[PDB]
Amino acid sequence: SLVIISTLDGRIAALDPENHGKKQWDLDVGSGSLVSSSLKMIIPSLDGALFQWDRDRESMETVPFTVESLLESDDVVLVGGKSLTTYGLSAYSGKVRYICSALGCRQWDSILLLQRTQKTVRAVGPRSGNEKWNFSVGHFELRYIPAAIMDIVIKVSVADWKVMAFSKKGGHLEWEYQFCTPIASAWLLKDGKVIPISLFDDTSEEDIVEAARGATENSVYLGMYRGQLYLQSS
Amino acid sequence: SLVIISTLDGRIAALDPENHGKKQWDLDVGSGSLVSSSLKMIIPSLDGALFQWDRDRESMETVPFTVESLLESDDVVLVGGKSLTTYGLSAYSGKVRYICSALGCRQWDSILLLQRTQKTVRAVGPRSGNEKWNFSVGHFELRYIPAAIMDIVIKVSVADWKVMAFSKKGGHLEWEYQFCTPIASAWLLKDGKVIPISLFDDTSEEDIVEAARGATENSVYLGMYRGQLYLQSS
Amino acid sequence: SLVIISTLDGRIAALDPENHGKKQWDLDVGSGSLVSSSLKMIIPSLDGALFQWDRDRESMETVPFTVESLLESVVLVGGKSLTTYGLSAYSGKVRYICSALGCRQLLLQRTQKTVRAVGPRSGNEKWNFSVGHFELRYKVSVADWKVMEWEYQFCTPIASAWLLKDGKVIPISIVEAARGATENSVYLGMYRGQLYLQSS
Amino acid sequence: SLVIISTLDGRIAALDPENHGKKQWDLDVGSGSLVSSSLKMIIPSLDGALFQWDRDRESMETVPFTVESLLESVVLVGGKSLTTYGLSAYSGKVRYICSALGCRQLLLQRTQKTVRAVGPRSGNEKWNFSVGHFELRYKVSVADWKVMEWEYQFCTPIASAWLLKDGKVIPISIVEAARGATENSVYLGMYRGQLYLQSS
Ligand SMILES: [W+6]
Ligand SMILES: [W+6]
Ligand SMILES: [W+6]
Ligand SMILES: [W+6]
Repeated sequence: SLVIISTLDGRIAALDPENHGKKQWDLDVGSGSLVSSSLKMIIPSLDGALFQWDRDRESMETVPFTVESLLESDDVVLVGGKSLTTYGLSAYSGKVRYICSALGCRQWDSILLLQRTQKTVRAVGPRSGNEKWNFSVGHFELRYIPAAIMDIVIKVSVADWKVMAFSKKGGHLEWEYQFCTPIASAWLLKDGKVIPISLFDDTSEEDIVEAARGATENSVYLGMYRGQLYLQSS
Repeated sequence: SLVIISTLDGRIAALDPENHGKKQWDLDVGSGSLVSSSLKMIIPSLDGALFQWDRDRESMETVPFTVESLLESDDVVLVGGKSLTTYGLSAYSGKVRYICSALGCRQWDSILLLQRTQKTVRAVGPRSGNEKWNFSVGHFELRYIPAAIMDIVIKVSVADWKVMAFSKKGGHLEWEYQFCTPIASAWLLKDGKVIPISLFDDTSEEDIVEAARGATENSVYLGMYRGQLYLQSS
Repeated sequence: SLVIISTLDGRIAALDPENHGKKQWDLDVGSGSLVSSSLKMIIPSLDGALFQWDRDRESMETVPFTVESLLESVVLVGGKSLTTYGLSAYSGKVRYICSALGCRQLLLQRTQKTVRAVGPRSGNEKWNFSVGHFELRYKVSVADWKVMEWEYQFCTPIASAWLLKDGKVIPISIVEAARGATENSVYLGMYRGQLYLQSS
Repeated sequence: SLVIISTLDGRIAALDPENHGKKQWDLDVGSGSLVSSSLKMIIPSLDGALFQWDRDRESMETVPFTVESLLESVVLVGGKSLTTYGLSAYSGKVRYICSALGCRQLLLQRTQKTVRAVGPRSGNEKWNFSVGHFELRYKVSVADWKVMEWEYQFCTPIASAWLLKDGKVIPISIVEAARGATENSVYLGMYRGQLYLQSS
């Protein structure tokens, strides 16, 4: 019945789409932020990809490595790993029912499944652990087991950190929520089914080339979060 | 000593960078064009990737398939394949010394290696070969076996189908060549070493975000060649 | 009900399991045999994977390359083919044969992989590998070359074997029992002229 | 010169090949054994690949999944670890141990893969798989559990075996000869408690 938003700080918000977008539960689990880096320059994507931004040539080129691909592996040594943990949430209210991971489950006793994937790669230089650098990305995947809702459409502005509800009868604003950190994901949970909300939407010969070029720029976001440059794309 | 340009018609030009960019050899081998398609809509990239352009949402999303990945494989059947043939050219003059492929070499008797890769996938619907659709991409890779030249820099304009030489002493135009078809690749062959020429170049806080966003749009080209929409990227 | 048999020379024979073993049809498609080679002896497979042998060492060990992953870059050429030959179930009669260039007007899907090293300056071949296997959707003794009331013999060694029935398609072939199963689970024969592995 | 031996319980012993076989050091790193499991019997490997067995069928056949490719999506959890434990060559003495969270202040690189199925509603584990192998850069009888003048016995079964010498690191272990090599080229033992495959 509600809306789930995954921000870059690694947190999960949940809004009741009627009337207010009034927050119904926040879930902060310490897990870090959704993207990290120590150390032209390399820009991590939310997926796990890295991109090389040459500042001298004004170019962005794909490095042929991933955080995972680096783990497959001169002078340095690669460490790190990929993890999958699932949080059994009680939608709604709250809450954590369990935290399931590789070494064990952590249960509380008393319908929303929330999986965090985390990929870390740390480059260390022998004969020591002085860490020459690292990259670490993460994201949430969501499942419920018991478009947009009728009367109201839900959109998401990446560059504005805003979720918004518009009436299909007027297009006008019904409610709005501003977040204090960049948005990485957004799901609309409705009548049992989980529905992913796109971050990239605009709606109301050599013509269609511009239309398709207009489309290709519309489908990439480059943001900054607490000093970390990252890259969202489709 | 010269410059090699691979166009979308599947041809290979070669220019003497001094003084003129005067063409020295054209190589037309029937092999088709560098990208083809029969049949929202799907846009092939030069690599082999496909992209889905939703015209209603003004969005470009990655399909999780490649021309090769489709071959790995309901109602339809996939056929096609990937081929690697090498043309032993005589740089310079001309020419073909041999054409080496899977089933055999085709020799002439009397220093430039030119490999064409070709990826085709055809979707056919049983019980017949009426071909529900197809995609076919190709590209050239170049090797010589016996930046830019001194005094002169070589650049390439994708959207203008132009190769250009500029003096390092003034930045001014030394010579220029206009092609009649979109450019897919460009190599600068100099003193034994083969040097790939980038298709994307411009040269002369929240600041660097725009600088890096300016960079990320600079590194993608969406063109059209004889009706076929394609996509160049880094 | 029909019995389709993929031989290791590239041709496809069909038998009637109606207490005959008689051949109703047999198809040769000029793509070559399922295994080819050239001039530390190494052995390929149906896949095609690659394996390295020496008679002094006790072992057979994987080479970190495949025919395919060699195409992804001495000069290497070749490629991969996916061709489906449409048959009418009984007595063959190819209806459509669609390859990469286009379709010519029970379907046998023929995969072929080929890599050859050639002299950069000359073009002269240094060595090669060609691997293929059949797939076609609508008890055999691999020791010798027979399918078994009734039996049937080849020329050439067997590669794959399916049994059609009613429309459905069926292919067929303490820790001691476990290890014993692993033993008789890989096959290494000869063709011609060359060692080949049939995996599992 | 040193002899480093990776046992199948996760610990690493070193022997002096100076006509002793004596243990100079031995390292246990709490990451678990190299193979774990849970409750059509299937068998994993060091990689870790997965294989399916039934005592009625003559065979051992690949399942189209790995511990890793199951992580890439009953509910599945777990992950993959890459940890390198820096040792001083003789007598161990771990200098640095860098995992994904950070480095704590001859290097053993420990890979671990883990997948477990859990009940969606409950969280209760349904089954799991854990696979690990050691790698560390700066004649053994796998039949029994010994390395051979002098010999040495384990508890537990052997997984990998290297021989250090002068600085360099060396690990060691008609068509009849070919097929014979393929035979004694895979190992299927028991631990504990579970069948495991050591590939090649
Ligand atoms: W480095
Ligand atoms: W379709
Ligand atoms: W060689
Ligand atoms: W099950």
